Amino acid sequence: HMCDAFVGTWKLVSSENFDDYMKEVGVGFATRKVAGMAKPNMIISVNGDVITIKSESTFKNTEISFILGQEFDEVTADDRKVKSTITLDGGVLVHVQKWDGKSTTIKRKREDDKLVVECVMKGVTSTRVYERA
Ligand SMILES: Nc1nc2ccc(F)cc2s1
Repeated sequence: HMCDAFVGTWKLVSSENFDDYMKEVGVGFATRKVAGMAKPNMIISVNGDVITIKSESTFKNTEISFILGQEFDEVTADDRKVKSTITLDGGVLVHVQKWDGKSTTIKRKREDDKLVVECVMKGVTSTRVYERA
């Protein structure tokens, strides 16, 4: 019942500072422009200990499945090959990606009827808000 409140189909409704976050990550111009336009749907489901987060947009379809605390390979939407670990910390899903000696953390939490996604790369934060589809 660990992630019950995250389960469902979610649609992006707002984004702040995402271009600056992507710059900090190292995303190139053309990908930042196209990816910044996208309004992904995120589909979250749980089956036993396995959590799946699928994202569908006009830019890319991506999918991760994982067990909390157990590192996995992820190819990100911007084509980074990263090593990811996702844990629950006080009800917040905390997703750390490591690649090329770099690190970024993505936190997902329920706030009212929203699912709020905070993406941090060094000093730069972007906030992306999803509502139920
Ligand atoms: N499947 C996905 N499409 C996008 C589009 C933009 C983005 F920032 C993340 C994702 S994941």
